Amino acid sequence: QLQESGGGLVQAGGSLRLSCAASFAMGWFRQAPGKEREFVASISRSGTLTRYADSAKGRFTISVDNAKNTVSLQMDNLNPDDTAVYYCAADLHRPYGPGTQRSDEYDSWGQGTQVTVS
Repeated sequence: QLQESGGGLVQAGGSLRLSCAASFAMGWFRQAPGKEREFVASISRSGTLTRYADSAKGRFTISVDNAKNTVSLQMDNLNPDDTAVYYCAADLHRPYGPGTQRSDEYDSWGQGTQVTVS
């Protein structure tokens, strides 16, 4: 069970932070109206291996708090194209490696949170 939090409304150029708490790789996906759901970022159990979608590279940071069993996605330098519902997801098939970019690999999902960049 994934308990997601964060998101909200922010002005372009700004930042927002998402979090998710439940051995698995954790991923983040987003879906904007009328668009296919998109990979954003993933992190391995240890936190040592991360992966970023092309649009996320250089402005988002995924992290794990190994003491609190949480994962966070910090999003900087946001723009209106980033508006979407963002979901955390868990891949129990990967107890060691980072999460893949494929939604079909993740069997557990957070409820989603709206992110809107004005």
